[PDB]
Amino acid sequence: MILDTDYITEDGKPVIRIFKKENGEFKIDYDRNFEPYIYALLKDDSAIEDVKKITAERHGTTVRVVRAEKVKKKFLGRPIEVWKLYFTHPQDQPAIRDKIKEHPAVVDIYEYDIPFAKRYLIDKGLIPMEGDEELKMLAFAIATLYHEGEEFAEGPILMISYADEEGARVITWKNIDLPYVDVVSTEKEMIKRFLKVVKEKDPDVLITYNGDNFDFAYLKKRSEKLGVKFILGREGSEPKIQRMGDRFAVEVKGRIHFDLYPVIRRTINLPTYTLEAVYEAIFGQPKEKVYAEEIAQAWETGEGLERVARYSMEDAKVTYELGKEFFPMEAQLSRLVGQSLWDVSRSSTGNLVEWFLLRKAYERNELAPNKPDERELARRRESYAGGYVKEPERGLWENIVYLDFRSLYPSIIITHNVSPDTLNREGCEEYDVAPQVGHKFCKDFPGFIPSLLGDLLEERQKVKKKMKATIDPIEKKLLDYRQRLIKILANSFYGYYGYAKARWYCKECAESVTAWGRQYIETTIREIEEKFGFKVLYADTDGFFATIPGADAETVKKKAKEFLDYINAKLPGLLELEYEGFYKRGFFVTKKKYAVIDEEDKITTRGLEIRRDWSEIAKETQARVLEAILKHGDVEEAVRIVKEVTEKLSKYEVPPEKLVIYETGPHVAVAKRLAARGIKIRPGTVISYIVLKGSGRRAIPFDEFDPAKHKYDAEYYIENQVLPAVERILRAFGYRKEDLRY
Repeated sequence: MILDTDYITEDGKPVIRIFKKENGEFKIDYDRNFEPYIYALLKDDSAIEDVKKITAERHGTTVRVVRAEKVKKKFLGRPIEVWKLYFTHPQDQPAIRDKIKEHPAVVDIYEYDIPFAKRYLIDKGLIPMEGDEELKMLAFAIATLYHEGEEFAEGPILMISYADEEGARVITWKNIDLPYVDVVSTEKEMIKRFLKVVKEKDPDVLITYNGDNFDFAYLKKRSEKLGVKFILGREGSEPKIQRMGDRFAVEVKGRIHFDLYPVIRRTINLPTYTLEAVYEAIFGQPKEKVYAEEIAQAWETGEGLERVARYSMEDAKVTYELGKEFFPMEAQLSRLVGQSLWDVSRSSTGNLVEWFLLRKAYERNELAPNKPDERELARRRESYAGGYVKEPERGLWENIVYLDFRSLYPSIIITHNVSPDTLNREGCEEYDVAPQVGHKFCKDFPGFIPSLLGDLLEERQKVKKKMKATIDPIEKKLLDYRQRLIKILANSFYGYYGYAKARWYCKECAESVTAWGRQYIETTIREIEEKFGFKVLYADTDGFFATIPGADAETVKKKAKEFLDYINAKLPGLLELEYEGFYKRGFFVTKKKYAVIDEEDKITTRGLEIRRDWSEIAKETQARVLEAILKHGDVEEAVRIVKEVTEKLSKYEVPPEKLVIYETGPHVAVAKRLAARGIKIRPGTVISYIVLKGSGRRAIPFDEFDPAKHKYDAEYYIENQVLPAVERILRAFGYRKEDLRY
């Protein structure tokens, strides 16, 4: 299988390198005959002789057009004849493209900024990560000596840990009596020892957590300080550092540097992205953090080195475990988009769609439009208006069904052939007109994007069938990832239409999809109201909550199934309405804010106060109010609960344990008290404090709370904690803040 591609320059000529892993053997293939090229649209074919003589300079050397050939391509559905201009080296293109564009007879130039190694994969039809080759992986982490006020990598590397199927080990230059610790004489010997393990193990994948912006940079500066050739690459190279906007990225030639940090940053949403928080969210198991001060103290005193070595071992162990969990998904994403795992794991949704489109465009002889210039880019940042949101019916409702469209936006794009190449195509015999906006889309031929989107949905179904039929659990997980990634790619096309940097950007397409979506949801609502007697309580973009106010639970379910059969027969093409849940009770506060409860008595919420500055009394009272309303149907009881809680708080009857806040006023006051005890100020959600009557404008750690010495601030927990947490819920029922505080 293909791992990656790149190029080196030898005597001014580019040489493509294909890094492969075939039958348990690493291989490098070379291609010295791939010519870089760009396209040029001319007003007259006679002008080609003027374009051939256009020259520029790279580094003293004169860059010129090697040869040209006239080709026939499609450009936004219309046939076009352009000149394919060949060059000696890919770096000739940035040097001459402006001089060719500025030529009067040149209407425009195309495909002039496509990286050579990526252009090779597309043009040769090569797909990375394809096949059943098993890759060898190795995770690693480092521990450093930190001092506040010193330059980057001023202190030495204390330990280097690594982990794989054989387990986790720690290399260090101090005596540690642990079975998994290997002891060397110096920091230099430790780094050299790590090089030998990577060389002997010869892993295809090097797994790190934030290795792009820390680990590799630290190792690089230390190896320069110690005079070590840090040869991690399979061809004898040192790790290559690249610039990715405001941050960095590291390649290790011949292998795949898989940095888990950007991957997990996109996949899951967490308050903090420390290695400890991430591991605990994915595996549900705890991981203790050992801070830089504790590491430095242990190394200088020589006391407690077992604890630091165990932490270093766990870092490598959990990084290998997380790498085993996220790599197969990224390998499937690489197969899907057609680019290396290295690029795919570090790219955004917009870039992933573009690279998929660029490959498909080449396959279909479709000339790709250019990226927007700075002027055009500013023109594409205009406001938006898409998605219907109904203002909800106020009050408590019973026996509610939730109905929604299956893939509304992709269905619209396919059904109505929405594409920049079908938009207002003159002489069209058949067309669909977008409501309100009035954009017409030709139906005479399949549009580029709807055609690909249709093939994606067909491929997804073929993948789902294979998944359900395969007994092999590893293959089932792989098919599951591919299937899920196809769904995500299909649901990225709408957003891509309105994506300012997109080559195939089309605001008319984007507005048309939302206008059609507004029409389908609004027509379905009036249909269920007029012909089935349902009341639509709330609706947002592709679904709605409905009920028959005086009907029982089985009656509402039956009528909903009958409505689905009715409207699905009327819906065109791929559009389909679905039954996605029944709820015993529910209330809809405002747009995007509501709460509902299923038959299993499970409360589902959206748009509630549930920030980091919150106590167990505020969380408990909100749950109690929600339960009284949704489970008992008693809104007056929910009010009495708040009145009871505020009265108990004012009379000091609430236990202090329910007043602890876990995390500017209280926070800075508690920070001073914690720093006074030797505890360093570190970013973490571990601060547990309680607010006292401080008579200032007051916070102490909960461990030090004593009822005989301290009295909590009842007014603070009423006005800043309990009331704000329940206020939005009870304001929907007509109650003000003052109607609850006794």
